[PDB]
Amino acid sequence: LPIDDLDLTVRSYNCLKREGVHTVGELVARTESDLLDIRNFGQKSIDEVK
DNA sequence: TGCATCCGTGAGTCGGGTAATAACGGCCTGTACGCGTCCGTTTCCGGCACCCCAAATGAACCGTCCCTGGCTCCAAGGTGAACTCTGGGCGACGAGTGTT
Repeated sequence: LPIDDLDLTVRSYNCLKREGVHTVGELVARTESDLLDIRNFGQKSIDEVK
C-alpha cells in the first residue's frame, strides 16, 4: 500500500516523495529508528507513523 | 542237391560348366519379307445461316456517409490562504590551546 493511501498530512508525504519511499512495505520493513534518522523529521509524523 | 555264382539294398551332416568329323552340287518350295498403287479417312482454310451475347454506356437515386451549426452544464485550468516543516540567520556559552 502506498503512504498516500494512509490519507496523512503535508510534511510526511513531502519528505517521503522527495527520497523515493513509495509504499508502506518498505516503511514496515524500516524500524522507527531507521525512519526518524531523517533531518527535520516532524514529531507529528513520528506519532502518526507509530 | 547242394553249390558255387551272381545278384540285389546299405554306407549320416550342411567348390560350379570340362569335346568331334571327308561330305558336296543341284533342285524345290515355302513362308516370310519387300516393291508399287489405290481408296477410305480425317482434318483443316474459311465461308456463312444467322445464335444472337454480352461487358460497357446513359440515366436515376435514395439512403447514407460524409461536410456545417448551434448548444450546452461541467470538470479542468486560474485565483485565495495557511502551515508545518525547511532552511537560513542570530546569538551565547564553554575548555583545549598560541605563547614566554
